[PDB]
Amino acid sequence: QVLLLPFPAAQGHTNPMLQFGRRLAYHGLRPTLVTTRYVLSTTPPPGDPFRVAAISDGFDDASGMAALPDPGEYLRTLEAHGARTLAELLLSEARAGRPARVLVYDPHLPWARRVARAAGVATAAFLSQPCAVDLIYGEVCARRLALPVTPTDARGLYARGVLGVELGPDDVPPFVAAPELTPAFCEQSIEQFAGLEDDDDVLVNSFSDLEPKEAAYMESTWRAKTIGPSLPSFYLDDGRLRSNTAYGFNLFRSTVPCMEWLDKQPPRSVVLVSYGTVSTFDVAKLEELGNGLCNSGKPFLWVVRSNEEHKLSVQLRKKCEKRGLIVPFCPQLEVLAHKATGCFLSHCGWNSTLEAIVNGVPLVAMPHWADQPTISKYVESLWGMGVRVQLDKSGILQREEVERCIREVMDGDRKEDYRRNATRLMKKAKESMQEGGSSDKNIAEFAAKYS
Ligand SMILES: O=c1ccn([C@@H]2O[C@H](COP(=O)(O)OP(=O)(O)O)[C@@H](O)[C@H]2O)c(=O)[nH]1
Repeated sequence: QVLLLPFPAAQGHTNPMLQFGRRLAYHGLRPTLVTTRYVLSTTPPPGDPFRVAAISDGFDDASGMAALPDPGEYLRTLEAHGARTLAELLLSEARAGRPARVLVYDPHLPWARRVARAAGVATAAFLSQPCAVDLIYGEVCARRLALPVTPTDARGLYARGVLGVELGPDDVPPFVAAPELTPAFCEQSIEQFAGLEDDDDVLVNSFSDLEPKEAAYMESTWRAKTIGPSLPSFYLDDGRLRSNTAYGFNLFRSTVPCMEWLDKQPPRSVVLVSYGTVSTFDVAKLEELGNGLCNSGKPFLWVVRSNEEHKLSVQLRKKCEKRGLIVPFCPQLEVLAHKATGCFLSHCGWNSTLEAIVNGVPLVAMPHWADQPTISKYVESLWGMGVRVQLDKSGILQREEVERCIREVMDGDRKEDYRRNATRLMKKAKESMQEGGSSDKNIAEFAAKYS
């Protein structure tokens, strides 16, 4: 009855959409996760309260995206077989007494919108990036803003009280500030907003107290309602869903344990390190990162993915045994909530950021692309909960800067500010998702409307 369509295999898009579905279920709606037959065949299903329903990207027996390395050429294949299979599913379900009351869809998949509207199924866009990045892409689609987006473009927005911070050249979203480096990602980011005004609902995974100017603008401009942070209820100290304590659809397996190692560590001492589930680091970059961690002297929990750890030398991996632990995946929210954890050296993907916020953990920001540079700027200025690594003239992260930023957040004069500010945002985040808060209300309205 409620269909959920995250960009398949995108952990950063699947996690919040599923958490949003859990809230819907709490309000009596029945959610269904819609993903590829491949992903469904390699990942155990979320479980109650979710049904599962499979579409196809063409490659039902093999990771479509390793087989089809070019970004542009994956999307076309997904769009082709997806749109076909999606429309099949709608009719099947309707002709089974289970029509779709609404399709909640990742707007990185604009063809979902088309297939649905053709069946007269209501649509709700699910934006899983911060308002501040969303509205910038938005202003480009609306041709209110001209490619390339510049710090001056951004300063106008700030002057008009739409952006709460002034974006510099390294803070504007790369995908539209330098579209040349990533032409496919550029149009995908802008396409999101084409046909959005024609959606029954627009939903953004954020909360208003976090981005008050940007969320005000997104609501008035695109009808976007904040429904986040869309994380398990437990971490929001929300007891309505007692058993909602972990994301239920991990696309990566946790081989090596870390929780018992974390127990042994002293309070507020561990650096969590992760650049997420999408980005890749080359050999030299892993070396600077790892040595920066060792030189910092702090204990650290370093997430180096299975499909990355081959780029990790034996020599460096042994050097990290003294004070660190290296794992392919960790229960990141559980880690962030742990007493031992002192800060989070993170690429600042939006879920990682919201997960740090909801646990009051200060950040060392090492962004690469997409929304991460903008998020990093917010972490550093307006939110004041951490610092961003400075890259040198060649764009290289050096081990000295890694150690410097860690010591700065953990031991510097401002260490209590970063913590205070993080705790400050933590309380507003929890408030917005608890019964009666601003995101909680938006979620209840949405559910009321389709029940
Ligand atoms: O070891 C890990 C690393 C990743 N995550 C989860 O994966 C998501 C990553 O999303 P994000 O937007 O932060 O980065 P992305 O991987 O999409 O670039 C977050 O919810 C993390 O909690 C996790 O559970 N364990």
